[PDB]
Amino acid sequence: APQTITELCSEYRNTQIYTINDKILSYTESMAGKREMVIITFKSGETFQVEVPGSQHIDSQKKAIERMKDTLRITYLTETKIDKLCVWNNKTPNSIAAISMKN
Amino acid sequence: APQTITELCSEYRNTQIYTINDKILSYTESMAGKREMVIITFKSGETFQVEVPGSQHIDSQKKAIERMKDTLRITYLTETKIDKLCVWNNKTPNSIAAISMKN
Amino acid sequence: APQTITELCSEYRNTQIYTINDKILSYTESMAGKREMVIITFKSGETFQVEVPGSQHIDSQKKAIERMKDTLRITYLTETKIDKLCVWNNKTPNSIAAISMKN
Amino acid sequence: APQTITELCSEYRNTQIYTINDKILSYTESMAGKREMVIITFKSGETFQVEVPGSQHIDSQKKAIERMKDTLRITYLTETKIDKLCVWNNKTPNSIAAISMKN
Amino acid sequence: APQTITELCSEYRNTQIYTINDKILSYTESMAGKREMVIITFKSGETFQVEVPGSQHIDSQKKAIERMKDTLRITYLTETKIDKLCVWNNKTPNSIAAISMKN
Ligand SMILES: O=c1[nH]n(CCc2ccccc2)c(=O)c2cc(O[C@H]3O[C@H](CO)[C@H](O)[C@H](O)[C@H]3O)ccc12
Ligand SMILES: O=c1[nH]n(CCc2ccccc2)c(=O)c2cc(O[C@H]3O[C@H](CO)[C@H](O)[C@H](O)[C@H]3O)ccc12
Ligand SMILES: OC[C@H]1O[C@H](O)[C@H](O)[C@@H](O)[C@H]1O
Ligand SMILES: OC[C@H]1O[C@H](O)[C@H](O)[C@@H](O)[C@H]1O
Ligand SMILES: OC[C@H]1O[C@H](O)[C@H](O)[C@@H](O)[C@H]1O
Repeated sequence: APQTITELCSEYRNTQIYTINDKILSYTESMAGKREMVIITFKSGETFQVEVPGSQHIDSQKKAIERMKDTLRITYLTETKIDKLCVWNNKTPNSIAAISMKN
Repeated sequence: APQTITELCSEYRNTQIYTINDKILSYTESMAGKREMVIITFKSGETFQVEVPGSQHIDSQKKAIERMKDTLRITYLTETKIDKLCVWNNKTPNSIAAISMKN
Repeated sequence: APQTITELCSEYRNTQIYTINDKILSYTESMAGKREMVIITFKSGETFQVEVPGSQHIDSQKKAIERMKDTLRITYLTETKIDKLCVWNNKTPNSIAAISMKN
Repeated sequence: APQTITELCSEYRNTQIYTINDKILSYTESMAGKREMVIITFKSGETFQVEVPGSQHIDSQKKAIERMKDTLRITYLTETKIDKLCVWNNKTPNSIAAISMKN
Repeated sequence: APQTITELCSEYRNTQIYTINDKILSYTESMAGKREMVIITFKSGETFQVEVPGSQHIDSQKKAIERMKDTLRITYLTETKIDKLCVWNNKTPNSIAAISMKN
């Protein structure tokens, strides 16, 4: 298995690592039909989403998607610094594949 | 996908954005039959609800409804400021569709 | 939908509102067979329970019962002030139907 | 329904109350096959477990077992004082049936 | 049942105890397909993973796997010192079987 978020990120196509090194500026969450998602933004202006579960996801990712959203909420509420984000860049806003927190 | 609560709120009928810029004043939770819901109010007295799951909700919203309630509870407890709320105004109290929080 | 806990409480038989205005004094949780419940007490001596799931509950209440217990534990741990409790008084201890929190 | 931990503990055979009046000293959690459990210790020298779910448990105890482990973890992390523990004395280490915390 | 993490760990093949006595330096979580996992690292340079649920795991471990990840995230956020880790050394990074934390 990969040992860092970057090794993991590189195993997928259409992804890139954004080094954030900052807490989340804003947290947005929706329970509206077909837009069950979360959006985060940083002081930098960067904006990312955890996509609505869809046909592209396998069963195993379903539980992971709910965990990622749980993680973003608590990270935001605790003003925890995010290290890096591995995101899919073929989506607007870019989609979160993985996250690392340090410091 | 939409990248802000405003973009998201613009995709639905019967909705509007309320700029709260304040923490939740009170949190109310019910497990009473047919009233399994949450109600929050702000200092202004303005009140909102997360609706009891019903026919107007599609399957993907089931987990989202539960998450929204988890979110309101923890934001109340942490005295976290709510920035805006996208709500359906065809319900009383107005019904929460999305929420944003900012630091 | 009702706008306050008192409004909600009035829709049911065998209920009453207790104005608490205090943090929880003790929290008790049991996983013993047929006694899977939670009991809380206040400096006032007032004791309340979240009942063991049973035939008196409809499907929609199963998740609500679990959430209420989650709320009481975190409310206790954070020393969060409870405003009111809507309880069924046809049980001993009085059974929790809804709770409101405000400082 | 019982109103106190002592009251509840008394309804069962092979159980007894331990007055802890202390925070948990150490917390252990295992996901090893057939040993999916939690072990806690106190400066007193006492060790206790939340048993691996098994044939001795009824269905209604399933969610309760998972809740108890959630409780012990957060109790440990917040250095919350435990009042009493109701345990089955017919297991080694003693098995937790109910817990109480007081302010 | 075992009373300490070392006893427990010894009940399995391909395991060993890593003594940490330090908080988690970084927390990494992935929702990427087939890589739904968590990786943690320490200032020592040691790196560990909670494996993607797989054919080696029995059902009782599935729920336990999700708990371990919940535990690692909150331990990280609270900067709680970890005492020991029982890990499977036939995986890279080594795989977490159990954790222990002490006051
Ligand atoms: O057959 C195996 N038995 N045990 C004993 C308990 C158990 C587990 C599963 C089924 C029945 C009984 C094992 O502990 C065990 C471990 C083992 O290791 C693989 O799985 C673990 C995760 O449990 C981890 O992924 C290791 O790296 C794997 O080798 C294989 C077979 C086992
Ligand atoms: O066929 C694909 N394979 N992988 C490798 C792991 C995997 C995933 C699903 C099935 C079998 C193996 C992919 O990672 C992958 C990704 C992919 O991208 C879409 O889905 C992701 C979310 O997983 C994200 O939404 C992207 O924006 C999408 O393009 C497509 C096919 C893949
Ligand atoms: O999905 C929730 C949403 O459902 C319908 O669209 C209703 O008009 C709204 O008030 C709200 O209940
Ligand atoms: O839904 C729970 C509720 O069910 C009935 O209404 C009972 O009379 C109450 O005591 C309470 O248990
Ligand atoms: O329900 C749990 C309980 O089951 C039986 O009663 C056993 O004797 C106890 O040791 C305990 O395991």
